[PDB]
Amino acid sequence: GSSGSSGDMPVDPNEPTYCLCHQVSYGEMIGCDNPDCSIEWFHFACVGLTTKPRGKWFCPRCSQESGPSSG
Ligand SMILES: [Zn+2]
Ligand SMILES: [Zn+2]
Repeated sequence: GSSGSSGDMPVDPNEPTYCLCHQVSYGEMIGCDNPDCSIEWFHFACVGLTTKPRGKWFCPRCSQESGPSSG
């Protein structure tokens, strides 16, 4: 069979992964505005988000793109 380590168990095919955490759906999450983004899902605590931002939101993995982005 298979033992169920009490301490800490590794990932599982139970559910698909989205956020970099490489974990299943959990906690507060958001949807990346970028239509190209494959994940389009990240955890708040991870995306330094305290509340649900109104309008559009771009993950910290897309916005940081090498382009004409000047400031
Ligand atoms: Zn995460
Ligand atoms: Zn994104």
